[PDB]
Order: sequence, then structure tokens, then C-alpha cells
Amino acid sequence: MLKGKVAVVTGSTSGIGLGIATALAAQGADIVLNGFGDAAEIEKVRAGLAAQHGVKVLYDGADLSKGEAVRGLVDNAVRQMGRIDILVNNAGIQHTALIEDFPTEKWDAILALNLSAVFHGTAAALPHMKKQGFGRIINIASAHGLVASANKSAYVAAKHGVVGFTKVTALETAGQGITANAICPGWVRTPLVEKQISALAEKNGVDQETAARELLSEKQPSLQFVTPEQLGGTAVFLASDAAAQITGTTVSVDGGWTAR
Amino acid sequence: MLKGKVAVVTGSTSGIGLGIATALAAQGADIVLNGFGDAAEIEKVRAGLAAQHGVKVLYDGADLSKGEAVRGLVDNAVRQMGRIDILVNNAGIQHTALIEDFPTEKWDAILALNLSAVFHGTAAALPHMKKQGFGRIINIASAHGLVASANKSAYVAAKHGVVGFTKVTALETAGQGITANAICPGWVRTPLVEKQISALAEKNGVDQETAARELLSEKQPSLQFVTPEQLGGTAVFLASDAAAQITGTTVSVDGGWTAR
Amino acid sequence: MLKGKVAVVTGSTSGIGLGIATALAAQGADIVLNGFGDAAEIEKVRAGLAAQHGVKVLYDGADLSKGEAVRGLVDNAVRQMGRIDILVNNAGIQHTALIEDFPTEKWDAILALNLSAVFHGTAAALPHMKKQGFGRIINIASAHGLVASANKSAYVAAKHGVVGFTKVTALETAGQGITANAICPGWVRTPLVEKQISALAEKNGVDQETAARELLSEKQPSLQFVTPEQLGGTAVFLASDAAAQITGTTVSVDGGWTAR
Amino acid sequence: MLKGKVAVVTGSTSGIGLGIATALAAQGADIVLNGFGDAAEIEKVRAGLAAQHGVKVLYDGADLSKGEAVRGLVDNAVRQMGRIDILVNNAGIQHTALIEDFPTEKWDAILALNLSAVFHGTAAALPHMKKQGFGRIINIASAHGLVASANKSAYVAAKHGVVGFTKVTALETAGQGITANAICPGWVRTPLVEKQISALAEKNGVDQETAARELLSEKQPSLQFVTPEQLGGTAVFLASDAAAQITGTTVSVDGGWTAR
Ligand SMILES: C[As](C)(=O)[O-]
Ligand SMILES: C[As](C)(=O)[O-]
Ligand SMILES: C[As](C)(=O)[O-]
Ligand SMILES: C[As](C)(=O)[O-]
Ligand SMILES: [Mg+2]
Ligand SMILES: [Mg+2]
Ligand SMILES: [Mg+2]
Ligand SMILES: [Mg+2]
Repeated sequence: MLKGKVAVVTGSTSGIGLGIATALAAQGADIVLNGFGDAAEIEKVRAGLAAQHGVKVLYDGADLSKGEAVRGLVDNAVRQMGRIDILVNNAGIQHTALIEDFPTEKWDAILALNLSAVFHGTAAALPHMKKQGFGRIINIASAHGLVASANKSAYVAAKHGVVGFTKVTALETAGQGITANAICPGWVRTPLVEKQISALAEKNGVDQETAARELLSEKQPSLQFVTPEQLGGTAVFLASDAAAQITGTTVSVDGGWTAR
Repeated sequence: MLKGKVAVVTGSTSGIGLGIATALAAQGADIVLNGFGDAAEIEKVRAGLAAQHGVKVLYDGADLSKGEAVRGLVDNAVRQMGRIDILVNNAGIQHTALIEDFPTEKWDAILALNLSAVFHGTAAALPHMKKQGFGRIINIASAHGLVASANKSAYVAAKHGVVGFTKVTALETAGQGITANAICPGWVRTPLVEKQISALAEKNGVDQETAARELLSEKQPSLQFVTPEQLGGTAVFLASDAAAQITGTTVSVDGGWTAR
Repeated sequence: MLKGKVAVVTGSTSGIGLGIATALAAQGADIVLNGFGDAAEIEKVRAGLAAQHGVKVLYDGADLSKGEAVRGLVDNAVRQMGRIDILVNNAGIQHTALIEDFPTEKWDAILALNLSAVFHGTAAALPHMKKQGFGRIINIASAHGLVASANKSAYVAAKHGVVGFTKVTALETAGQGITANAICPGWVRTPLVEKQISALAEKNGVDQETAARELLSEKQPSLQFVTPEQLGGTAVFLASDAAAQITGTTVSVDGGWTAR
Repeated sequence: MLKGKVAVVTGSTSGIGLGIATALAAQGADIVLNGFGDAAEIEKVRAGLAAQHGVKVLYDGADLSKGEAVRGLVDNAVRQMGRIDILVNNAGIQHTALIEDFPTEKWDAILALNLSAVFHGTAAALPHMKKQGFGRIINIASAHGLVASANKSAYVAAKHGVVGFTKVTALETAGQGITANAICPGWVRTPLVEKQISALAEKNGVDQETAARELLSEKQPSLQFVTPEQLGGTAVFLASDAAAQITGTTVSVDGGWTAR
């Protein structure tokens, strides 16, 4: 369990982020949610999580594209919750295009959220973790933080950056009760992905599930999607005492993506 | 939990292997112990484990250096336990010497036990796991399956082979409800390592714990040993449904060894 | 040889960059130099290289911290030289400090030059290379693009980013006569490093060379520095026809740094 | 150049090994050929090579599956050639089958030749290289020493072991004027692969070259084969002084195989 601990999860108002925040809450950890979205809908999620798991749940709409904002998200978390035991840097954005066609504005935005945001968040939380003698920095990178795909230069670059940053984080905190690791997910069945499937479903005129496997065939050997619940359970493990000596490494949850 | 599941662990009469069998048994899984040791003490361990966790526990002293013996271990486990959901290939041995001074006999022995045993055990288990629709093969490799250390050629080569063998195993079973991963431990405080600490403590004229940190300094940033309880906890995570899509990968538990 | 080909090397007015530019010029390749420095001194280097190797050598002081400037460097190279066969993205900057003490301004500058500069340069050259059916993008990353060191988060993050970006570059150009690889250097004996040695030379009161080995002991097993000439010879190899099917990978020149 | 140097290449009577021995011989190095084949044709190759490059060329048909035979190859090479500056461990064999269907005999044979041979050869060569103050051990591994493919367990495991063994070799020799690296080839158009292309071309009813691209599509992004001339060129680079500080690493020549 994680009773008495505080977890801050960026981009957790939905999808993967929400899956991890939910997994941590179920372990008895207080949660600070974050990300853009509908204020009303967001409150519903927050209150729903708080009630369902009997833990304190807050929401900070801090803009992760801004360094001061990310650092502020962490400070206020400590001010409201009293400490920050776990920091899950999850927020991510993407864009597909050949390198020579890749918009500089897109490249900069992707680096800012997927990479720089991890630095600012980590920089803000480290002092508190070193003081308390306990810390768990869980960066959600990607299979693309280990290998590449054509047309995703900025994302691949940013994610690799995260893995490298995770390693440094671990070395600077080694032995202080703090660990830093990066979960590298393969395909996850997001709403936009679902529309990508339906785009192939009506492209080949096959049922959704067949299209699903079609979409996974190229990169994911298992032909099965990774779920937010599994990624939550992975974050839960890394935050456990059994993962005390697991630091500066990656945990690939990709159905065999990086094995071949 | 793992209630209703059968886990076989090679080299589990003590240390790492024992820690793993215990963590699994603690989750409700029936256990099959194995490994060379003292018959009297082995029975005490076997009986104690069964009584402690209220699960069926057997012991098979099959000689892991013998291919047919490894397969026999698996075969008999199925016959006596009813199935084999989890296979933890843990047994290993080492020898230190320059390549040119490495006895061919030692080279052959390390490869047979540290690598070939994983193949024979995996081969015998796969038909059952594929038929059951469930399987978790967990190979206890080492940080030396990812990086190298001078004077440990046979061990590094064998462990590297284990990581590779693990990846193939995953690809051949992808999607069939079976996963295969390799846990890569760093320094563990075994009884033989303890003697190493004492020897160093004497040579340097410092306390046992100062020597421990000193011994760990070159390879393990944390300056803390990995424990059999931690590795057991890691195996428990990998055998869980949360790790259903974690396959063909490595999970480093090395206090930062491989981060730098 | 590389007669008739054009090479653009960023940050080549001195050190590693100049070593590579010199190595390429010696192969008969026209060169476009770049980087900040003394205008007069720079001209001396340019004219000296041109005369010594009988090839056309130009100098473009374009500021690599600016995206439009990097792209301009490449365009003008093509305008003046007639094409761009080889692009060596070398320019790098660093800063040592704990993550929580790392200045955002420093983090941003490091990412901008060491990572973003590679993207802009590559984006500008790709159209020309795809048109001509020949290309060699040689990114000078670092051992830190593969592993980490404490207190160098931004550099480690940027370099890892470069390796990931190099992989994408390769995949988007695979089979088009273009390859993209990243040379990952270990310790190189730079002027600032020389002062780091002399700082240890007078710190332990030992001769320079002893201090040199002292400085290399922790990360570089060979206890020998990598030279700009060796890095030049490595770039030369990757640009050769024999390296036609070497793409999307790294070439570690680190005296065993990443082997352990 | 490599004039005055002696290079021994296992499995060099044809294909990759031959391409490597030829590139080395082309640089002025004396050569020692080896490998099973037709005596008559082997002599034609041996004699031709010596005449073509004006260097001494011998042939030793030592059975690489025998440990003492491998060491004998090295021993005799020194006695007849005067020394051994370069050792290229190239010989290899394969077999495809599911793990549970993999013959133990095949598993043992692949490990003996693909992995143990590298150990025996390295062990016999090291004493001479350390005494000479010069040495270049080049192990021809494979992309399968870094990643995996289904149904190739023994090959992947053995090649992975070779990469690991290469790293240890480098660390044990670091600084002594000796380097040890592993070249990791992707698809090469061997005579047996040619038959594979024809078979596929027939089954798909397409021309030989269309089938070639089709066969390469799954693993090699470039859709182009790696050549023995390229691998020879790669070996020549690694044996050069420019690669003096390249040690304990892998050089992937796989058309992008390992980038994704
Ligand atoms: C494979 As990706 C999840 O990080 O979109
Ligand atoms: C570093 As170990 C526990 O594999 O000897
Ligand atoms: C090891 As570094 C050269 O890239 O300063
Ligand atoms: C992929 As290969 C040339 O090692 O068979
Ligand atoms: Mg609203
Ligand atoms: Mg007894
Ligand atoms: Mg001036
Ligand atoms: Mg004949």
C-alpha cells in the first residue's frame, strides 16, 4: 500500500494519466490531478476518485508548457498536501510528419511538454524528496524513448531525452531513498487511436477488432493493447518498497515491441 | 494474487531463488523448490514454507547441469502439481579469471547452468503454457546480461545469452497469454559476499558496513544491496496481470549500475 | 576518397569539429566551416585548410542557437558549394549542476544547440540529399547519449535526444542513398579539460600525465583520451561507400566507457 | 594500411569471412584462411588471394567446433606467420524451430561454434597480443546479438553472448594497445539466401529483385543487402589506428534493422 503518501500525476484528467492516478489512489495515496480539459467534467473525475477510494484528491490546471507553471504545480502540491512522495511525469503530445516538413513550432511544443516539463517538475520536487528521505519519480516515456519510428522525430527525440534525464535523476539521488525510472509504453488504446482503427475498419471493410490487430501488427508482437490499468499497476510497483533498488532504468510495457 | 497457480523455481533452496519462491508462495501459488543443498535443511525449508503460507510445496533435487534433468524437473512438476504457470530460471554459478586463464571446464559449466538450463527448462514448459493459455517465464539474469565486468567472461556471455534467449521466448509466445522477461540483479548480499565484505573490512581496517559501501562503490551508485525480498517482489509483479503486456524485456534491479 | 563531395561541419573552427573537417578535407572533400571565434584566427584556419589539402574551404559564422540560422547555414552551403553530401552536426555546450540547481536558461541553451540544432540542420539538408540520391548525416553525440553521469542532466538529455533523432532520420531516408549515424565520443583532451587536469595535477602534486589518467579512471577504462583525429577518421569511415548500409546507429569511440 | 600485420579469419573460405580476409589482405596484411569447404577450391582461393595482393596467405582447416582445434589455429598462425595482430571470429551456423522443437544437438552445436569458438580463439590470441602491445579482435556477431527474432533461440542467445564476451575482452585489455569489438550484420545475400529469394519469387510470382525487397522488408528498412565488401571495409576501419579508442562496442551494419 501507499497510505500516507502523496502523488502528483501530470496529464491525469484522462487516459493513461488518469489510469495511473486511479491506480495510486486505490493504494491509499492522496492525489493531485492535472491537465487541460472541461472544468466541470474534471471536477466530476476528481470528486469521483476521492469518494471511490476515500483519499484526498486535488486538481491543478497548471499549464505544463510553462516551466514556472510546472514548478508551481509541484510547490502547491506540497503546500496543500504537505509533501510530495511520488511524481509521475506523464503529459505528452505528438505530431507526424517528415523531418523536412516538421513545423518548428510543433518541434518546440513537443520538446517543451514531453521533455522540458519532466526537468522542471523533477527540479521542483527533488528538494522535498531529499529532505523527507523518500521519493519516487516515475516518468512515462515510450517505446520511442528506446527505438524510433519514421515521421515522429520530435516525439522520439523528446522521449529519448526523458530516458537519459531519468538516468541522471537516479544517479544524483542514488542511495537517498529516492528512485527514478521510466515506463516505456507500446500501443495504448486511446480515443484517437480508436478513430485510427475505425479509419482502417472502414478502409478494409473489416470488424473493429480485426482492424485493431491490423494496427498493432507492425510494432506490437502480442497484437494486444497496453491498458491504462496495466500502466497504473506498473507505476504502483515502482512506488512500492520492493522497487527500492530499481532506479535509473526503464520498464518496457510494449507487448514485445522492443524485443525484436 | 496467484492462488491456483503453480510456480517452479530453480536454485531456490536459499538466497535469491528462495526469496522468490517465498514471495510467490506468499501470493498463494503452489511451489516446487529445487537446487543442490543439504537434504535435512532443504526439507525444513520446504515444510516450513508450506506451513507458513498454506500452499503445496515440493522439492526436486534435479541436477540443473543436465539437460534431460531440467526437462524432467518441469515434467514432474506438471505431473505432481497439475500444471506449470510460472517458471523462474534462477540457478547460476561463477568463476573469475582473465580470458586466457579461464579453464575450459569452468567456461563449459557456467554456460551449461547459467544459459543452457534456461533453454531446457523453457522448452519443457512452453507446451503446457501454450495449452493452458497462461504463462510467465522469469529468467534471473544479471546486470552482467546488459553490461560487462573484467574477468567474468563466461558469466557475462551466458547472462547476455539469457537476455537474448528471453527475447526470442517472448516473440515465439507473443499474444498467447504468456510473457517472458529477465530480471537483471546488481549486487546481492549473499553469504559468500558477506565473507568478501569481512575480508575487505579487515584489509582496510574499517567496520563491516563501511566495507560494504566500499565494495559496492564501483558498480552500485546507491551503495545499498538488492535483497531477495525485493527480487521476489519483482517476480510477483511480473507474474501479475498488470504485467500482461510486459514481455521480451529486462527489469534492472541494480541500484543504478546500468544507468551510468 | 571523397573527391567531388561537399561537407558542412558545425562548430569546426577548433577541437573536435576542426579535426573532422580536416579529416574530410584530406579525403578531397570541399568544406564549409562554422562556429564562433576570432574572425582573423578563423580565416587563418580556413585558408590553411584550403591550401594544405587543395580543396575549397568556406566559413559561415551562422549562430547555431537560431533555427533559421542553422537552416541558412545549410542553404548557403548548397548555394556556394553546389550541394551538400555530408552534414556533421557537432556543436555542443555543457554545464554541471544538480538538477534542482540547474538554471532554466542553461537547460534551454543546451537543448537548443545540442539537440534542436541537429533537427534544423538535418531538416534543411534532407531535401538536397534526397534529390541527389546521396547523403551522410553524421551526428556527434556522446557517451552521454547512451548512458548518464550525475550533474549533467541537460547534456545527457540532449545527447540522448540526438541518438533518437538520428534513428528517425535513418528510417525516413532508408534506401535513398542516405545514412544517418551518431558518433558517441568518450573523453577528448580539450583545452578546458587540460586545465581540469592541471587542476588535479596541482591538487595531488603529480605530473600532468598521472593526473590525466586520474581524470580518466572513473569513466574511461583505456586510460587514454580519444583524439579529434580519431573522430575525424571515424567520420571519414561513415562517409565512405563501405558504410552504405550503416544507418540509424551509433559508433562509440569511448575507450570502453559504455562496455561496463 | 596494415602492412607487416597478420590477420586470422575463421570461416573465411567464402562469403562474409572471405570478404573480410580480402579487404584485410588488400591493406597489406598477411592472411590465414580457415573453414570447412572443398580443398581444391580452397587452394584456388588461397593462392589467388596471395597473388592478387602480394601477401602471404595460408589455410588452416581446423575444426572450429573443437576447442583445442581453435586454439591450435591461433597457435599455428603465430608459428607460421610470426605473430597475430588481428583475429576475426566469423564462423557461424543456424537452425530455425520453435524453442520446444529445437533439437538439443542443434542448440549445443550453435553455441559451440557461434560462441565458444570466440572464447577459445580469443584466449589463445590474447597472450600474444598483450606481449606485442597491439591487438584487434573483431567478432562477427549479428543484429541478433542486439535484438531477437522468433524461432532462432540458439542463434540469438549465442550472438548475444558474443556481444557480452566482446565487452569483457575489451575491459580485460583496455589500454594495452588492444581493442575488441563486435560487427553486427543484418541481411547478407549468401548463396543460401539467394535460394530463399528464388523460392519466394516463385511463390509470389514476382521477379527475383522484387522478392529480394520483399524478403528484406520485415527486418531491413533500407531494402538493400549488406555486402561482404562492406563488412570487410568495416573490419578494415576497426583494425586501423583511427579506431584505437573504439573498444568494447558494437558496430551495426544492418540497413536500419536495430533503429526501429
Ligand atoms: C507507443 As506511444 C504510446 O508512447 O503513443
Ligand atoms: C552482479 As550478480 C548478482 O549477477 O553476481
Ligand atoms: C564525453 As563528452 C566528450 O561528449 O565531453
Ligand atoms: C541476420 As544474420 C546475417 O546474422 O543471419
Ligand atoms: Mg464546461
Ligand atoms: Mg545433512
Ligand atoms: Mg580579432
Ligand atoms: Mg574437391
